Amino acid sequence: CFPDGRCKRPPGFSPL
Repeated sequence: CFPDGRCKRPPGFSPL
């Protein structure tokens, strides 16, 4: 996940 805004990553264990 980014510091400002939202986040978008596939299903796993630890997103960004």
